[PDB]
Amino acid sequence: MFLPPPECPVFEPSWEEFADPFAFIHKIRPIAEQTGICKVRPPPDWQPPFACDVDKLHFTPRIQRLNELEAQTRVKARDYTLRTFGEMADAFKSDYFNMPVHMVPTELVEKEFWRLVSTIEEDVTVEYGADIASKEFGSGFPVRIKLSPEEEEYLDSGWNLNNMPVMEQSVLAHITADICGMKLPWLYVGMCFSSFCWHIEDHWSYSINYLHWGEPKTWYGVPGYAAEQLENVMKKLAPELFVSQPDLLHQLVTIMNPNTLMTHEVPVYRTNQCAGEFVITFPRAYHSGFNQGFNFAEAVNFCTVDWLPLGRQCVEHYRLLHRYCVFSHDEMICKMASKADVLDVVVASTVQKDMAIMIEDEKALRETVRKLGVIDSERMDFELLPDDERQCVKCKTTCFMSAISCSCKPGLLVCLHHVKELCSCPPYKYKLRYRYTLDDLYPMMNALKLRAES
Ligand SMILES: CC(C)c1c(-c2ccccc2)nn2c(C#N)cnc2c1O
Ligand SMILES: [Mn+2]
Ligand SMILES: [Mn+2]
Ligand SMILES: [Zn+2]
Ligand SMILES: [Zn+2]
Repeated sequence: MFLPPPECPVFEPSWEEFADPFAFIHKIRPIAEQTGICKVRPPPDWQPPFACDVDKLHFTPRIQRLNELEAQTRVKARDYTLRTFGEMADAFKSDYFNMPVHMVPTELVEKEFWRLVSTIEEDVTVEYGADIASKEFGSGFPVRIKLSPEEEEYLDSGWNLNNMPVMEQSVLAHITADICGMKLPWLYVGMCFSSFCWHIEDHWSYSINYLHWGEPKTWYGVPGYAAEQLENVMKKLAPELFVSQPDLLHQLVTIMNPNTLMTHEVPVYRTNQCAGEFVITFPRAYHSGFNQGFNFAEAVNFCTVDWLPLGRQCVEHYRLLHRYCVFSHDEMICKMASKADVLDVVVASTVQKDMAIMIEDEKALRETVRKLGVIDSERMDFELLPDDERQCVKCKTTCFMSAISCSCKPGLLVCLHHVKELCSCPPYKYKLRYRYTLDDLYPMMNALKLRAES
């Protein structure tokens, strides 16, 4: 038996409300942050054109076992076209139920998914596609052949997910480090029972997902305030998932029945996303789900000004866990401060507040390491090092504001929380390597204040 969670909020914005996605997301946040996920139905005549040759789009499929609480890797040998994948997917579903595909009720697919993942005797395996856009398989939205007027109409829409990162209200917008995972949309080609395991987004970002066409995508979501409650339940039932991971390519995730979370007082919400609808996930909101049949979705991460303090909290949380970072949060803040004259004024005001916290934290850490006997110092342009050359030996954080080095261990660095973890030499042999003096930093913050105060 399966008891479906309550439905998540559904929004139907007018065209006036829809025109600015960031204003709309800010508006619905008091409701939707209490449920973790929400669904958005665009105005009826917002219909971006979907056109592709199913024989020229192709991709390498991933394969997936469907066992509850079994470890799966979040990021991982033949090849499908969009046509031959669809032929396999449709035959799979109609053979599984002995019915035509658009006659299998969504409630029955959901009930059967939770039965099959729970029984050991069933050995069902399925396949799917997942990758960023490429010449072999591009975005489902229009991008800059000669375009039709209809395609040109949607090139610069705020809800064209290619544009979402680069708009003037995103802060991930101007990370200069190429981070393919956080500005570039992912494309998901689904079949019946293919499933995304429970997760949150890197650096606790938002995400937004559009179903271009096909059968529905079923979601489960948990509000950000219950994240640690969910993690405690999973640690108790699946401890193998919580061992320390060697790389960011070795993150373990799993399938888990939402009734198990609800039994343990974790709030969970559900929805069926149909073609032409968006789903939005909020910072630190856990989510999972599965595809009802052959379909095609596109999704991207993004960060608003609301998110900025949560981003700083996330990197602190990563430090406690010795988890790798995708980018340096402080590097992003300082990059924006160096471009204060071109920032949105509301963005400038919010970045200024986070910068003030950063500067006071850095002042206190530098005083502590001076009292430990580190005397020598030198400026160091951390942004020029490859990421894997500026991680703290102990906690793996990506350094940018400062670090400690010692000529006895050439090339190694610790962050200023881990001065005692670098080597056995006494601290007077160490050097403080810093990006900025405090005297460089206060004028940078003042530029943001001037930009914000007009
Ligand atoms: C099942 C898969 C095709 C898939 C995956 C996904 C992809 C690669 C690795 C891990 C998960 N993720 N996903 C989301 C999210 N979040 C929304 N929808 C889907 C989806 O359909
Ligand atoms: Mn199974
Ligand atoms: Mn996700
Ligand atoms: Zn450290
Ligand atoms: Zn040493």
